[PDB]
Amino acid sequence: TCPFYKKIPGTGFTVDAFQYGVVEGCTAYFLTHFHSDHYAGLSKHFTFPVYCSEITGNLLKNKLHVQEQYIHPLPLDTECIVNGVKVVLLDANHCPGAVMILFYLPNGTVILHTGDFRADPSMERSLLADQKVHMLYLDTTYCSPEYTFPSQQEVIRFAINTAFEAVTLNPHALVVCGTYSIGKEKVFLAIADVLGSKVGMSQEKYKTLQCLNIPEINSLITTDMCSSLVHLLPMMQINFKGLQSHLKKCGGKYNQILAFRPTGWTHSNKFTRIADVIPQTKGNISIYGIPYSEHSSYLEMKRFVQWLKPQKIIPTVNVGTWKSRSTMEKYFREWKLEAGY
Ligand code: NI
Repeated sequence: TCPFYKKIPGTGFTVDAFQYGVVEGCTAYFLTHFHSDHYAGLSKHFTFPVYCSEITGNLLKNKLHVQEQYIHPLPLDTECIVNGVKVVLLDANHCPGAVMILFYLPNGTVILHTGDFRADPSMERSLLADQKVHMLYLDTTYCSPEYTFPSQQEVIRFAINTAFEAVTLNPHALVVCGTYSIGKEKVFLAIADVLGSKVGMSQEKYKTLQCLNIPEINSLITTDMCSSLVHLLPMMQINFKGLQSHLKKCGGKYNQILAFRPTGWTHSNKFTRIADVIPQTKGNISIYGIPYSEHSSYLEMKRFVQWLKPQKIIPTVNVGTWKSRSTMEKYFREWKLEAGY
């Protein structure tokens, strides 16, 4: 059974609700982004209207085989009428094709559903500037002040400089980057660009990347691993065993691996500055965990909500424990008393 925080009152709509069978009264299912916790349940047999971005629709058709007749892609930043209700899709600053959804209810209520997002001051000049929001359905993934991490631009600066130094010292070093979903593509694209290389990967991963509308993609990626000195592998293989195994397959071309594991937040963020980060090393293999987040930090979240001044907040993450729910409600009341709304 579909939980309440995935239903949109006064409409036939649900958000990210595909794992519950047929939802009673649902005339249109919205999908905010192509991540498995959110699409859980969709397949080629799905027969109801799905509303999403163009990029998410490309992935539904090619990776999950959903039939074309049930995919309804909408442009961003554009007022659209769906089943007699005005909606707008906005860029969520999460993974490629991820959106927030503005719903203008027939009774005059305005609701914002963030999906998953990384809040940014640029959002304060989207179509959100214009008007009041009565209800915010909020991505609360890192809603506590201990969750700190650097900007994505600082993290990429660190990765490019680390890779370029290593390979200039040793031209026979291979660079490997881990992946398990869409998102974080800048990590491996920025490294391959500084090294003058295409990125090499499996046929399955190449197919996924070909759905993303990235400009000049055919100039940046390949399935010919022998032509590339930046390889992608599943995240599960980014360990000394899996990396040793990979290096054997490379035909004596390389004598060293430098690997990157993009993570979200980890507890070493509570102590160690990005500049000071060091790898784990075994012999000729080194592995860097880098904190490249596609979710809001606590401070980014707080800024966005204090700017928006919503009348009511419904969290969509960390909702399963009483202790989590109580902590989140305390910070929402602080924010409101501090800013005066
Ligand atoms: Ni996500």
